[PDB]
Amino acid sequence: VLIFHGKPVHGAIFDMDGTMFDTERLRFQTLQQASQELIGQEFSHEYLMQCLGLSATTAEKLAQRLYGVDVPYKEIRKRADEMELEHIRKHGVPIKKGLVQVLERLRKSGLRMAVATSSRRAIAEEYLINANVYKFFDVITCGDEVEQGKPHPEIFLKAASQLHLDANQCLMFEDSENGLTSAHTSKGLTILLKDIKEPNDEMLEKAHFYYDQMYDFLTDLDQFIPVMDMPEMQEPFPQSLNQLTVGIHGFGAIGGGYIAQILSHWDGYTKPKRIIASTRNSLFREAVNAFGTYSIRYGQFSYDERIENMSIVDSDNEQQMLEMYTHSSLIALCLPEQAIESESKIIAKGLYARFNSQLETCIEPLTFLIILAKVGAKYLVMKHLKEALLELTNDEDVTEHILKEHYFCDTVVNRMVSKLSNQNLYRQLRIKHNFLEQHLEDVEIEIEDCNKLTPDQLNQASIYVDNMRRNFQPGHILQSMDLILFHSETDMPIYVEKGSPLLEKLRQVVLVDQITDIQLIKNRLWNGVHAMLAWYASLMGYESIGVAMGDHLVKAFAENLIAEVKQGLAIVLPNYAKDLDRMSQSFLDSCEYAFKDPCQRVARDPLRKLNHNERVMASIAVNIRHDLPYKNLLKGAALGYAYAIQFLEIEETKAVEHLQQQIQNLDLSTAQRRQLEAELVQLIQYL
Amino acid sequence: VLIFHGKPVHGAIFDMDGTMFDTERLRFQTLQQASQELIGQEFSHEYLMQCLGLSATTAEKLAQRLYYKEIRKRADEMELEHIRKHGVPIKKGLVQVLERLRKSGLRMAVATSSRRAIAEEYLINANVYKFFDVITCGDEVEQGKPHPEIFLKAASQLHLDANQCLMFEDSENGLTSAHTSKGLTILLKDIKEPNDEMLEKAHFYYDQMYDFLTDLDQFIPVMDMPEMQEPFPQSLNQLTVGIHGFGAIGGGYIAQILSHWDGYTKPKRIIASTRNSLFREAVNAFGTYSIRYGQFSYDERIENMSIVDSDNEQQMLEMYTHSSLIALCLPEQAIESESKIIAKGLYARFNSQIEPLTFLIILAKVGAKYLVMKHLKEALLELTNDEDVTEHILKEHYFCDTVVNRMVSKLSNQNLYRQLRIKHNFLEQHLEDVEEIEDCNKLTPDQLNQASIYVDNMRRNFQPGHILQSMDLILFHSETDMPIYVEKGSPLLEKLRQVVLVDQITDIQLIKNRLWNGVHAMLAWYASLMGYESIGVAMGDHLVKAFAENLIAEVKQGLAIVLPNYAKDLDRMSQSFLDSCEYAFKDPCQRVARDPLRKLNHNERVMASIAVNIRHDLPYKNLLKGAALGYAYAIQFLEIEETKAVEHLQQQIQNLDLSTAQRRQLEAELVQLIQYLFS
Ligand SMILES: O=P(O)(O)OC[C@@H](O)[C@@H](O)[C@H](O)[C@H](O)CO
Ligand SMILES: [Cl-]
Ligand SMILES: [Mg+2]
Ligand SMILES: [Mg+2]
Ligand SMILES: [Mg+2]
Repeated sequence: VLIFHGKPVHGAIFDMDGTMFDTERLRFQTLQQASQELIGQEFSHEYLMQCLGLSATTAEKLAQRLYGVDVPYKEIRKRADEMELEHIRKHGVPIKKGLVQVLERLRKSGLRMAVATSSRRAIAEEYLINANVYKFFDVITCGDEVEQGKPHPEIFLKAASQLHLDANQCLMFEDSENGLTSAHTSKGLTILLKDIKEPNDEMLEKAHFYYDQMYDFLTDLDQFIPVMDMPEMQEPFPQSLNQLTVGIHGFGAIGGGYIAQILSHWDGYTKPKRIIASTRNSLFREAVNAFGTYSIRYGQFSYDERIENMSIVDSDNEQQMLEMYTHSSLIALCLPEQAIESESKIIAKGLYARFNSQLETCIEPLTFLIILAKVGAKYLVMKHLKEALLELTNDEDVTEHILKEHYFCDTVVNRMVSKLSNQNLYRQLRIKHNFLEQHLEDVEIEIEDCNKLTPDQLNQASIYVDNMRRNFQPGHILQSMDLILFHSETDMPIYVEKGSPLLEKLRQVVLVDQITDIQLIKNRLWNGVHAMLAWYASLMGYESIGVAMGDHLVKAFAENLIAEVKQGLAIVLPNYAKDLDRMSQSFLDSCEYAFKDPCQRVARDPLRKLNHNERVMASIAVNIRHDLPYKNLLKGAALGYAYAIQFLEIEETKAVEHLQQQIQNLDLSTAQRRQLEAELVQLIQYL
Repeated sequence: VLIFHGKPVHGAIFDMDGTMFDTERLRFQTLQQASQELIGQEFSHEYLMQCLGLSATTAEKLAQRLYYKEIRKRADEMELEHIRKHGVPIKKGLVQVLERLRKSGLRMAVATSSRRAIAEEYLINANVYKFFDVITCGDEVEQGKPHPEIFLKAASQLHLDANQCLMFEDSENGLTSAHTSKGLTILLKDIKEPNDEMLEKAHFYYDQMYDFLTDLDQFIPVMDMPEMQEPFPQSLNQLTVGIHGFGAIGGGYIAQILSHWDGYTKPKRIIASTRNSLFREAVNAFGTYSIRYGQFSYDERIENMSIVDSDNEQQMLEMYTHSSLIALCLPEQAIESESKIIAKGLYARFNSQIEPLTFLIILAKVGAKYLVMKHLKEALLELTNDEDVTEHILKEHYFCDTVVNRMVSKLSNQNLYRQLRIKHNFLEQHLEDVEEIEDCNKLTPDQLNQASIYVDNMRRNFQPGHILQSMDLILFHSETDMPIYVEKGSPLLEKLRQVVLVDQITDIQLIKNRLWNGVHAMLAWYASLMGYESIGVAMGDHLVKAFAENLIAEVKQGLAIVLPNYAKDLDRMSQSFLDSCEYAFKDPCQRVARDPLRKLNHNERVMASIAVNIRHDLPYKNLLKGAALGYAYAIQFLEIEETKAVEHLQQQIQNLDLSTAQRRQLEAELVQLIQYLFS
């Protein structure tokens, strides 16, 4: 059962106009536009504000007092009604921000939901069908189906009885005075929502709960509905779209092959209506926007995950990049380390455009995910962004404000991804284009029978279906046709710094108070073994680490090495015991068929990786202190100094000079220090 | 690890030409046509038969021994051009095999004598490249087939021993290559009839790929009942299925069952018949349609759908010739007329040369199959004019009784028009919004120019249909009830996830008729006459629910004596019915109340219960009120005339297994209670 402020809720009855849809502000605009056409002068904003709550006859008499007795009010009101339906039917019903997010939460809480509207059955059903929120409601109760409408409680009492519920078991959402009176009298849990006019003190007294907007109620409802569990592989994305946009600054391997999945999952209730991703690869941009979608291939399960509602933009296009930082609620920075200084200029322009912007997508702060595989990545991005903001604004107060306004989150990613080559894409586009030609071969409308339709709307149906058929038939092939751009592994969880309220409900995210702990695991358990295995694979004489796993000695070494590190980390970080076991297998699985992962890239800068407080020597010092086996780690350290001397042409004198300095820095006994070196130097000589 | 005839299998290496695809037969023709228009003398069959599963470099060596780069160039160009026009000729059962081996956790690869450029082209086109971890080609291998280097390299790259891997091949050369590698060799006949030497080398042999699939499937697990919002399989098999009657059950239930299939693969195409032209044209215009599950506000998109006209003869013959399973989802009134269309289809299947058809009879009636088999025999004998050919057809195919519990409604024509009108205005506005691949990024200007023309026309074709990502076509409001109960017989049904096979279908069909359909029809009449248009809303009323609980009590008490062995299950079956009714808000009363006279027949869901309770002296007060409301509904709502209602009432009571005393009493008590409701 849903508990809302200590009250068991089994139902939810919504008002339509003002509560769910922003149709009152559209009526304002149409009435002004209609007046400008007929009488020549616009009806004042102040007049229309005064008309809210009054009847059509009262509003007419007020218009007569101000604009003369012979004012064509009924003509203006009729034209305004035509302009309203016309705008709604083509551009869609204006939905209050947060509604669909609320409805999904209430529906997934098992609530039986209804609509109690003053409107007529016909227009009411079209509006709900238009907005694609009709699916959420079990019954609709209308003003033409009750003897006494608002402020009489009959409409809310009827809606409740049709759902097999007492009123006091139902949440009742309303904006108007007469509506709230109707909801309150019936004995329901009244939720008053401000539309245009600030509510009077009498209304605020009646209402059980009050909110300035829908999103404020959504924030409060989030306290009573759960954050969903980590998504499983091949689990569907949410059907319902929210009104938020998100950004992926760098549509690269990790950006398109991982972050796209996390943002596509979102909170499990809804997902963003659009995902904007920046790339300089013109072929990638034009291809994704042509299909309207792309897909990620998970080799292990031969599963093609389709990422919908994508819109690719040029990284060099200013207006497109500023639109990302202006419209998006969350942005994921998926750039290389070499691109930070150059891209920081475009970030500064984006945030400064957001600072100057007078839009309601910009008034709320931005959540910034730093997706870089380097320690102190945040420090690097924040430093460069500071330099760029001063260079653009030339104002220290505005610069600091922007840096402190937005949330900058440090992240740790484990999933490995491979971006498809431009040649492989062209090959795919040629074959997929050939299927479209084959599909456009067989494409080259009769609505008979009485059915229950008039001959006017039977002719009109033929026009609709034929027009739809001509436009959709070419895109029928997309039912079973995916544009593959990424080959990724099965690793789901992303570790993010706790801070941003927008991350609290993201189900594929793991929030940590400090990123230090999981970075140390990522360093020692993942990168450390990856480096020590890459050194072994290279000396054994293999190009990729994938081919190397075919050798029994290499795979055995990899399995024994992850065992010694995680045994030690289990004592140091026992609170991450589950994370160690999960990451252990995730690494071994990804390593198996890593043919596209070269050993050179992983084996770079061996001496730096063999430092006392780094991804090798630190793991040994822990295992020695806690009396655990370190034979495979000590072998790994030996392969490091061996690789450096053989492949990088480093001196044997430099290797020992470095080694000794690192051992003296370790927190070990003078006896333990000597024994480690004596054993290690002997292993290197053999190789 | 998979156990295939008591052998631990870790991997599965495949041959491409003649084993996966039927390309060996095609290149046979292209090499001959190429030789005609270059050297003049066409290649001998003895040369080409030795070139089967042989590397192009090794094939050039054999050409020198008898007498190629220029020949094979134009032959390969002809081959891939045939693939661009007619598609890749995929061997039947391949996709079904590949998925089962993948989901078993086997490390799969390819070992083909063909080039990498040619191999990838076909593997991508066929869309089977995703199933393989590594591929081995004739390019990288030094000593090609029949040397085991190619099959050893494939096994080594998978990180396994050859003896742990299965090996599929068509040719004699590739079998020797696979055998010398020391792997579990499998042989599939393509062109060359296997020699005695080959049958000794091979561990297992099969005539075609589908024969191996059948032998593999007895080791592959059978997946369990699907959950509500569980996805359908991605990969498509080469099988077709039919739905005779695109109605509430056909389109709103059966389509989901056939879309789930075995969980490994899904039918390539689903054919559905209807005389509703709007539905037919709408589904074909969109390409897909969605089932709406109101309880969880979930829209389930059904894809690979083709809606056909029931009266159109060639399209209905198309269904009964290509379909592996057909579901008959028609009302009782349309059985006699449509039986002639079924006869034509089954006789058209007999004349042609495929497999034994699985025929599902979906009808809410006691002895439903008897009625179908009766009308089918009469129809077939009328056309065939032979008892020997008909009795063969009637015993060839599997005719299966079913029990469907799921409550589903078909969207009205007015509501479907309303949907199209609203969603057409969005399309119009989108066409106003819609209103050059630069930078040589590791490509030639010529490729970049050719890519521009592909992307331009692709966008031009797809851009109008970008709205379909969010925009679905809703045609059915359905409850969440998953499992369909079917009679045992057909081997196909044993592997279908959403199907539950039962023995005594007749017993549960009787309870289903009396306890579900009977109470459902009678509370729908009561609710309709009280002014309710929704079953869900009607069950909110305390008198409507009390009536349903009073009926349930009277029916069960009768069934408890007729079927004492099911007496322990009635309380759970009755409660399961009320759970479905209570929150059926989108299921109209009209739909449940339709054809009152049919449902008030002597051997049907109302009168049968009344007759049972009179014999055993049980209360039938509410059942009698239920019957009265049925005739009251027929006269008041459907307008049949009272004269016909009383003649039906009198006729049906005469057909009941009762004494003349009980007939007169029942007739007098019922006609009195009918007049009472009209006063
Ligand atoms: O299909 P009918 O007209 O024979 O009966 C109406 C309902 O009882 C029937 O459609 C049920 O909904 C169905 O049998 C599922 O319980
Ligand atoms: Cl929203
Ligand atoms: Mg209102
Ligand atoms: Mg929120
Ligand atoms: Mg072959």
